[PDB]
Amino acid sequence: MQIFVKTLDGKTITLEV
Repeated sequence: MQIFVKTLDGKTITLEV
């Protein structure tokens, strides 16, 4: 399973299990 998350500060990283 693949699920993406983004922040208003300036960061990009994938959430995987």
